[PDB]
Amino acid sequence: KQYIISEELISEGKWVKLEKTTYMDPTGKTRTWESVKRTTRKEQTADGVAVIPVLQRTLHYECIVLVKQFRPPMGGYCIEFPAGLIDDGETPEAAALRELEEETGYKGDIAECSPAVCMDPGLSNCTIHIVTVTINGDDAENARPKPKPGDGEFVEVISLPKNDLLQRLDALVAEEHLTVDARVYSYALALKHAN
Amino acid sequence: KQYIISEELISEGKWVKLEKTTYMDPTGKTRTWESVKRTTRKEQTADGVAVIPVLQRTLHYECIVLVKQFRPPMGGYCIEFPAGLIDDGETPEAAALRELEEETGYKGDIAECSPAVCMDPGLSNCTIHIVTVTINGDDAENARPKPKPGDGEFVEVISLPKNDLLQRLDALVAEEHLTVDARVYSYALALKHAN
Ligand SMILES: Nc1nc2c([nH]c(=O)n2[C@H]2C[C@H](O)[C@@H](COP(=O)(O)O)O2)c(=O)[nH]1
Repeated sequence: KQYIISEELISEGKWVKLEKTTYMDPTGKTRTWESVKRTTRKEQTADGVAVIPVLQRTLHYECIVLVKQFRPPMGGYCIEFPAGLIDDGETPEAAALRELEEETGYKGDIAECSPAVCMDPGLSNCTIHIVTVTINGDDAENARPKPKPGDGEFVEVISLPKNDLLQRLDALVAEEHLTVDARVYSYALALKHAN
Repeated sequence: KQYIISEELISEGKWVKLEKTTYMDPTGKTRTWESVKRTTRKEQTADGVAVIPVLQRTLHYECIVLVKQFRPPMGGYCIEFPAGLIDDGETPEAAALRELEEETGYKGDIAECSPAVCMDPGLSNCTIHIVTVTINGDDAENARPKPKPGDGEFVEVISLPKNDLLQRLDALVAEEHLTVDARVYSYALALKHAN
């Protein structure tokens, strides 16, 4: 019963545009709402992808591969799943494998892929696909993974034991100031609640 | 290794502002970045909270209480953890318990509270505390959960089985074509992987 009535541009930068959205609520009243959108958005399946890289070594605890990097908006360093934008004609799965190899050097196999999910529904219209990728750590291919970071992309790789993710995450945040990503934390939480 | 140089504003609204962030890469080079920030942010505290409500009845498997509501930026309906901003001087736990009762009618108890985690570090400085809250669904006090939403808040309540959260989520995303929050889904994936 609720729908977008109109969208008024407020401002716009190269990458992001700020705008005011008017919409109709159930009762029948008209309301506004300040939203954020990525200008670089085409008619695709989603904006980007987040990769959950599960490093699997025989006779070893599974590991989750995470990346650490400076985030200007945060004014500091954050711990996140490897992530990046999807290219034209590119499949979410294909983008996941590509992005994972760029940031960490690992070459994995698709495990599963989510439908498009919203990053922060109360702010932007940004969506991503969450792709679960397994990485054969015994495979010679993944022996000594070599990351090919983008020119201007400074990323550190961090593999944590899946069996103890949350606790290992706290150990870093306590070792130094550092912001864990909400999605990463949500994942680590569910690992404890499940069992 | 990397540090902020300046945060020069670009534009602003009543709730959200757009900024130009100047920083230094590890090589000493001055780079720039377009960052979004909520103007409604109180110091000494994160932007808001996300609540993970575990509904507990003796006759049923544990459920996770989610909320569906129209999100203007997404131009559609979203399924998220009950969430909201943290009032001044208020504690994340108190904000989480309040926000839960308002949107769902449930009276819960704190299980745990995460540190400040980022919502979308590549885009914004938005952070939240993920507060896990248990709900005794057998207590007569939670017999007929009667919500009390504020100004223009139209929220529908959806409790889904913990041991099959992801299956239910995917179903909803297809049928009603609405969107599931990235943090809700990440949590759902870990539950599935962990079982
Ligand atoms: N909002 C914003 N996004 C940017 C800027 N520069 C820039 O490369 N981006 C986008 C495209 C990059 O691939 C992406 C970096 O995020 P990831 O590393 O998660 O892909 O952000 C900028 O100045 N502002």
